[PDB]
Amino acid sequence: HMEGLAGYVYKAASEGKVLTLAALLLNRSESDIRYLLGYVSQQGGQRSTPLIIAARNGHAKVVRLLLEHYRVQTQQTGTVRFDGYVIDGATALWCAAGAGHFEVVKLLVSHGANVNHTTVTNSTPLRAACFDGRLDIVKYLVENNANISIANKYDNTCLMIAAYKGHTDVVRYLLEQRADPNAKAHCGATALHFAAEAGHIDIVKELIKWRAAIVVNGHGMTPLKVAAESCKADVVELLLSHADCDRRSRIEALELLGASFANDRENYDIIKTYHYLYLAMLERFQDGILEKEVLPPIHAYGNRTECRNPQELESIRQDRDALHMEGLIVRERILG
Ligand SMILES: CC(C)(C)N1C(=O)c2ccc(C(=O)O)cc2C1=O
Repeated sequence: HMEGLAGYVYKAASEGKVLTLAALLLNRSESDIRYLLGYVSQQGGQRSTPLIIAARNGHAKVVRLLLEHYRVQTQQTGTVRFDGYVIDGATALWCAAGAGHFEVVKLLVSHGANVNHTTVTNSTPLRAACFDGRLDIVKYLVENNANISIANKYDNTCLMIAAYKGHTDVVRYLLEQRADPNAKAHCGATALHFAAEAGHIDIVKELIKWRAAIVVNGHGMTPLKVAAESCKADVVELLLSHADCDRRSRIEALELLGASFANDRENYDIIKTYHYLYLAMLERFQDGILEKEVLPPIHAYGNRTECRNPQELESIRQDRDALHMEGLIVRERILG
């Protein structure tokens, strides 16, 4: 019964106990040793191999011994648990990149591991490191020909996932490494959209610095409207100090931004509501004008109607409750 004996090998590899592992695979023939080291074991909800689990747990010593003396392939595929989620198609490399085991990653590429291996979802180990934000790994993977153009199943680039996760220092690195800033996911989204909605004011600036294009995401919105809808005012001012539409895109962002100050405790502030929405109306009433196409009074948000004139809006810096309903009403004109 060699079944459970390969488990003791799996435990010792995961446990990092190199001597316990070293001693298990000694007076064993090559028939045996190849089986025990390539055995796929189920740890509750995790199927891996002694190499994979040891690299997944940052056990450098154990990862060294398997590659040098015992010459175990790095092609080996497994399914590991991370973040609570389950990933399939992971090499010992990929687990080590996502976990941020710097020395272990170097160990595997040093001993010939595919740096552009694709998980089932087509996530390069480089993508993993760009989620975790280990610049050391990212600089190292790129320096070993890991291709930054490889994207996940949904055309989500390492640049995007980084601009999402706030990893400013790596977004600068990928851009310096000539990562295409105008990538588009199936969502029709760009690294800008991800950063705009997320409020990563620094990353937005870098994308700006790298002549990133203003795309309207595949489902209706520019990164200006996305940041306004996500109520990230910092990003909206920075983005508005560049181009847009004449007054359409610009008054939309302001109206929308003030309107998002009516929804959820993201900064649920009506003082910043009146501020941005009154600004927006001013930019409409200069000469003559930018007409307001106001939706009909409906049973839901009270039978109110959007303010058309600045005079109608000037009458509500007081009366808090009416301002709240205005946010809902306008958010319905610009979105629906
Ligand atoms: C969704 C994508 C594909 C970007 N993806 C990983 O491949 C991945 C690997 C490791 C972690 C972690 O946080 O440890 C998170 C992710 C993660 O979001």
